[PDB]
Amino acid sequence: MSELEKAVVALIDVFHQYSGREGDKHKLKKSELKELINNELSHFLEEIKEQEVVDKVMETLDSDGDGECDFQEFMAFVAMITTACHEFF
Amino acid sequence: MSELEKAVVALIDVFHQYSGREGDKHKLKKSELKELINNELSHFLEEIKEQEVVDKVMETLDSDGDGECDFQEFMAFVAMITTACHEFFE
Ligand SMILES: N=C(N)c1ccc(Oc2ccc(-c3cc4ccc(C(=N)N)cc4[nH]3)cc2)cc1
Ligand SMILES: [Ca+2]
Ligand SMILES: [Ca+2]
Ligand SMILES: [Ca+2]
Ligand SMILES: [Ca+2]
Ligand SMILES: [Ca+2]
Repeated sequence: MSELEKAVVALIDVFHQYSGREGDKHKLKKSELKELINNELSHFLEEIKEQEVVDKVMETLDSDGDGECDFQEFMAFVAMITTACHEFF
Repeated sequence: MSELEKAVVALIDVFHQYSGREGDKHKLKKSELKELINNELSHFLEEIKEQEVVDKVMETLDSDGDGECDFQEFMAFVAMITTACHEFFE
Protein backbone atom coordinates (compact mmCIF):
# COMPACT_ATOMS: atom_id res chain seq x y z
CA MET A 1 0.00 0.00 0.00
CA SER A 2 1.02 3.61 -0.66
CA GLU A 3 1.17 6.12 2.20
CA LEU A 4 -2.21 7.46 1.06
CA GLU A 5 -3.78 4.00 1.08
CA LYS A 6 -2.33 3.33 4.55
CA ALA A 7 -3.78 6.63 5.78
CA VAL A 8 -7.20 5.63 4.44
CA VAL A 9 -7.07 2.31 6.24
CA ALA A 10 -5.79 4.04 9.41
CA LEU A 11 -8.90 6.23 9.52
CA ILE A 12 -11.03 3.08 9.45
CA ASP A 13 -8.85 1.37 12.08
CA VAL A 14 -8.87 4.33 14.49
CA PHE A 15 -12.62 4.88 14.15
CA HIS A 16 -13.26 1.25 15.09
CA GLN A 17 -10.70 1.25 17.91
CA TYR A 18 -13.04 3.75 19.62
CA SER A 19 -16.54 3.03 18.27
CA GLY A 20 -16.39 -0.56 19.46
CA ARG A 21 -15.72 0.22 23.12
CA GLU A 22 -19.28 0.85 24.32
CA GLY A 23 -22.86 0.43 23.14
CA ASP A 24 -23.37 0.77 19.41
CA LYS A 25 -20.15 -0.70 18.06
CA HIS A 26 -20.51 1.28 14.83
CA LYS A 27 -20.82 4.76 16.37
CA LEU A 28 -18.92 7.00 18.75
CA LYS A 29 -20.91 8.04 21.79
CA LYS A 30 -19.67 11.07 23.74
CA SER A 31 -17.37 9.09 26.05
CA GLU A 32 -15.74 7.37 23.07
CA LEU A 33 -15.33 10.63 21.14
CA LYS A 34 -13.67 12.27 24.17
CA GLU A 35 -11.23 9.37 24.48
CA LEU A 36 -10.47 9.45 20.75
CA ILE A 37 -9.68 13.17 20.86
CA ASN A 38 -7.57 13.01 24.04
CA ASN A 39 -5.66 9.86 23.09
CA GLU A 40 -5.29 10.22 19.33
CA LEU A 41 -5.13 13.98 18.64
CA SER A 42 -2.99 15.14 21.57
CA HIS A 43 -0.55 16.88 19.21
CA PHE A 44 -3.32 18.72 17.26
CA LEU A 45 -6.13 19.47 19.71
CA GLU A 46 -6.14 20.59 23.33
CA GLU A 47 -7.11 17.91 25.84
CA ILE A 48 -10.77 17.90 26.62
CA LYS A 49 -11.52 17.90 30.35
CA GLU A 50 -14.99 19.46 30.42
CA GLN A 51 -18.24 17.75 29.71
CA GLU A 52 -19.47 20.92 28.14
CA VAL A 53 -16.79 20.83 25.52
CA VAL A 54 -17.62 17.20 24.79
CA ASP A 55 -21.29 18.06 24.24
CA LYS A 56 -20.36 20.92 21.93
CA VAL A 57 -17.97 18.89 19.74
CA MET A 58 -20.56 16.20 19.38
CA GLU A 59 -23.26 18.67 18.66
CA THR A 60 -21.14 20.05 15.92
CA LEU A 61 -20.40 16.59 14.47
CA ASP A 62 -23.81 14.94 14.80
CA SER A 63 -25.38 15.72 11.41
CA ASP A 64 -28.17 13.12 11.59
CA GLY A 65 -29.09 14.02 15.17
CA ASP A 66 -28.98 10.56 16.76
CA GLY A 67 -26.66 11.80 19.50
CA GLU A 68 -23.59 9.88 18.35
CA CYS A 69 -20.94 10.22 15.65
CA ASP A 70 -21.09 7.60 12.89
CA PHE A 71 -18.38 6.90 10.30
CA GLN A 72 -19.59 9.46 7.77
CA GLU A 73 -19.73 12.09 10.51
CA PHE A 74 -16.26 11.06 11.70
CA MET A 75 -14.97 11.50 8.16
CA ALA A 76 -16.32 15.07 8.23
CA PHE A 77 -14.44 15.56 11.52
CA VAL A 78 -11.22 14.28 9.92
CA ALA A 79 -11.73 16.69 7.03
CA MET A 80 -12.12 19.58 9.48
CA ILE A 81 -8.94 18.66 11.34
CA THR A 82 -6.95 17.97 8.21
CA THR A 83 -8.05 21.17 6.47
CA ALA A 84 -7.22 23.14 9.64
CA CYS A 85 -3.74 21.64 9.73
CA HIS A 86 -3.27 22.36 6.02
CA GLU A 87 -4.41 25.97 6.37
CA PHE A 88 -2.10 26.51 9.34
CA PHE A 89 0.92 25.60 7.22
CA MET B 1 2.56 11.07 16.50
CA SER B 2 -0.48 8.82 16.85
CA GLU B 3 -1.78 6.55 14.09
CA LEU B 4 -4.56 9.07 13.38
CA GLU B 5 -2.17 12.05 13.39
CA LYS B 6 0.17 10.29 10.96
CA ALA B 7 -2.82 9.61 8.71
CA VAL B 8 -3.86 13.27 8.73
CA VAL B 9 -0.41 14.54 7.73
CA ALA B 10 -0.05 11.80 5.09
CA LEU B 11 -3.13 13.24 3.32
CA ILE B 12 -1.52 16.70 3.25
CA ASP B 13 1.82 15.22 2.18
CA VAL B 14 0.42 13.27 -0.77
CA PHE B 15 -1.63 16.26 -1.94
CA HIS B 16 1.45 18.46 -1.89
CA GLN B 17 3.55 15.90 -3.67
CA TYR B 18 1.26 16.01 -6.71
CA SER B 19 -0.14 19.56 -6.61
CA GLY B 20 3.38 20.98 -6.72
CA ARG B 21 4.36 19.35 -10.02
CA GLU B 22 2.88 21.86 -12.47
CA GLY B 23 1.31 25.31 -12.52
CA ASP B 24 -0.52 26.27 -9.33
CA LYS B 25 1.52 24.60 -6.61
CA HIS B 26 -1.58 24.46 -4.38
CA LYS B 27 -3.99 22.76 -6.80
CA LEU B 28 -4.15 19.51 -8.78
CA LYS B 29 -4.65 19.94 -12.51
CA LYS B 30 -5.88 17.01 -14.54
CA SER B 31 -2.48 15.52 -15.20
CA GLU B 32 -1.50 15.74 -11.53
CA LEU B 33 -4.78 14.18 -10.42
CA LYS B 34 -4.32 11.31 -12.89
CA GLU B 35 -0.80 10.74 -11.57
CA LEU B 36 -1.89 10.74 -7.93
CA ILE B 37 -4.63 8.20 -8.61
CA ASN B 38 -2.47 5.95 -10.76
CA ASN B 39 0.52 6.02 -8.40
CA GLU B 40 -0.98 6.34 -4.93
CA LEU B 41 -4.36 4.66 -5.26
CA SER B 42 -3.23 1.72 -7.39
CA HIS B 43 -4.48 -0.82 -4.85
CA PHE B 44 -7.89 0.88 -4.54
CA LEU B 45 -8.87 2.29 -7.93
CA GLU B 46 -8.73 1.15 -11.55
CA GLU B 47 -5.78 2.76 -13.34
CA ILE B 48 -6.77 5.79 -15.42
CA LYS B 49 -5.71 5.28 -18.95
CA GLU B 50 -8.14 7.57 -20.90
CA GLN B 51 -8.71 11.47 -20.98
CA GLU B 52 -12.43 11.00 -20.78
CA VAL B 53 -12.07 9.22 -17.44
CA VAL B 54 -9.69 11.91 -16.11
CA ASP B 55 -12.05 14.65 -17.29
CA LYS B 56 -14.94 12.96 -15.52
CA VAL B 57 -13.18 12.47 -12.20
CA MET B 58 -12.08 16.12 -12.23
CA GLU B 59 -15.58 17.38 -13.08
CA THR B 60 -16.88 15.30 -10.18
CA LEU B 61 -14.31 16.71 -7.73
CA ASP B 62 -14.25 20.31 -8.92
CA SER B 63 -16.91 21.85 -6.67
CA ASP B 64 -15.78 25.45 -7.13
CA GLY B 65 -15.69 25.18 -10.92
CA ASP B 66 -12.12 26.40 -11.49
CA GLY B 67 -11.03 23.32 -13.48
CA GLU B 68 -8.65 21.97 -10.83
CA CYS B 69 -8.85 20.10 -7.53
CA ASP B 70 -7.76 22.09 -4.46
CA PHE B 71 -7.11 20.71 -1.00
CA GLN B 72 -10.69 20.92 0.25
CA GLU B 73 -11.90 19.20 -2.92
CA PHE B 74 -9.22 16.56 -2.49
CA MET B 75 -10.39 15.98 1.08
CA ALA B 76 -13.86 15.31 -0.29
CA PHE B 77 -12.34 12.75 -2.65
CA VAL B 78 -10.54 11.10 0.28
CA ALA B 79 -13.82 10.92 2.20
CA MET B 80 -15.43 9.19 -0.81
CA ILE B 81 -12.63 6.64 -1.09
CA THR B 82 -12.46 5.99 2.65
CA THR B 83 -16.21 5.45 2.86
CA ALA B 84 -16.03 3.00 -0.06
CA CYS B 85 -13.15 1.20 1.63
CA HIS B 86 -15.04 1.08 4.92
CA GLU B 87 -18.01 -0.64 3.27
CA PHE B 88 -15.66 -3.13 1.58
CA PHE B 89 -14.00 -4.15 4.85
CA GLU B 90 -17.53 -4.40 6.24
N1 LIG C 1 4.45 14.49 7.59
C1 LIG C 1 4.41 15.89 7.81
N2 LIG C 1 4.27 16.66 6.83
C2 LIG C 1 4.47 16.40 9.23
C3 LIG C 1 5.22 15.68 10.15
C4 LIG C 1 5.29 16.08 11.48
C5 LIG C 1 4.60 17.21 11.90
O1 LIG C 1 4.70 17.56 13.23
C6 LIG C 1 3.84 18.45 13.80
C7 LIG C 1 2.57 18.07 14.23
C8 LIG C 1 1.71 18.99 14.82
C9 LIG C 1 2.11 20.31 14.98
C10 LIG C 1 1.23 21.33 15.60
C11 LIG C 1 1.27 22.71 15.36
C12 LIG C 1 0.23 23.21 16.20
C13 LIG C 1 -0.19 24.52 16.38
C14 LIG C 1 -1.24 24.80 17.26
C15 LIG C 1 -1.87 23.75 17.95
C16 LIG C 1 -3.00 24.02 18.90
N3 LIG C 1 -4.00 23.25 18.91
N4 LIG C 1 -2.94 25.15 19.77
C17 LIG C 1 -1.44 22.44 17.77
C18 LIG C 1 -0.39 22.19 16.89
N5 LIG C 1 0.24 21.06 16.50
C19 LIG C 1 3.37 20.68 14.56
C20 LIG C 1 4.24 19.77 13.97
C21 LIG C 1 3.83 17.93 10.98
C22 LIG C 1 3.76 17.53 9.64
CA1 LIG D 1 -19.75 2.93 20.47
CA1 LIG E 1 -25.03 10.95 14.32
CA1 LIG F 1 -0.44 22.00 -9.63
CA1 LIG G 1 -11.66 23.36 -8.00
CA1 LIG H 1 -12.13 25.93 -3.40
